[PDB]
Amino acid sequence: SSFSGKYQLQSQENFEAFMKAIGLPEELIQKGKDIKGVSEIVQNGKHFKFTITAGSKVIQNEFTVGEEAEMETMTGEKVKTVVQLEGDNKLVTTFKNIKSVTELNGDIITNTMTLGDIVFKRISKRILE
Amino acid sequence: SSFSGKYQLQSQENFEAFMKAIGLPEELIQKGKDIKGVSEIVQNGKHFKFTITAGSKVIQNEFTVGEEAEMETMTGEKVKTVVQLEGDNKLVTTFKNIKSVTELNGDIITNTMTLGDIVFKRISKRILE
Ligand SMILES: CCCCCCCCCCCCCCCC(=O)O
Ligand SMILES: CCCCCCCCCCCCCCCC(=O)O
Repeated sequence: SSFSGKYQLQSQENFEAFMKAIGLPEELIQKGKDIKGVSEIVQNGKHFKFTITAGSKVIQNEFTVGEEAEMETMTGEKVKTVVQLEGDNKLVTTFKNIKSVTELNGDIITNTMTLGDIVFKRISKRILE
Repeated sequence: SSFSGKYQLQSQENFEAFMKAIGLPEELIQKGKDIKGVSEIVQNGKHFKFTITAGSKVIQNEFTVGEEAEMETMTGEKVKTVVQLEGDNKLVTTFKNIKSVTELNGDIITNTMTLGDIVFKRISKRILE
């Protein structure tokens, strides 16, 4: 019912391949590929504040689902997109050629980002605090 | 008397002044000044693994107290220095013209970085898992 929490990355697939596909330099990719950090979500109804840690970067995005917002991506580009909430537990959007699904089941968020033939999947676990 | 844990940044003083002094790009200073993320320490005796979130960056460093190590700073520069343990609860190091003190007080960690007339102070709180 609520996405709010601090989430410890547990495992991911295709980090290097995804970051390569979107144009990040290999030297940066190798520096961040094995970090497993903590991302935070604060949900208040349709409103979300994301503090995402991915690789060597921290990105802070804010959006209300259903409203167009400017979201910073891993390339530094700020993309205009709308994130929708399907049910109470799935956040979906598309930007550039990437389909993103953020799904909360119990305490586990599965984030699946699909770019052509690359499925970049992150599994994180809510720190029960 | 263990530093180990995950710590959420609670407050900080003089981020912008310190980051300017070390020459961080202004765009990174403005993006990162309000981010309050989670850093992690793993301590094994004198050996420490740090996953530090500072501004928009994640930095992973690894060293042993009393032995010279190579550490990545906030600018990405590599520096060679020795980290000492002071008074059994403070990690202290001096690299270039910076003195860093990382002090443990129960669930609170205070990182104080002094550069000339600038004292960059971070106060973080242990996440109870
Ligand atoms: C426009 C969206 C921002 C894209 C930033 C890409 C970095 C990976 C995105 C995954 C974060 C989704 C939240 C779940 C927690 C996590 O996996 O860290
Ligand atoms: C080797 C020098 C450290 C790298 C430079 C990072 C600048 C900020 C350092 C924060 C100290 C991290 C340790 C305690 C946790 C925290 O305060 O987040």
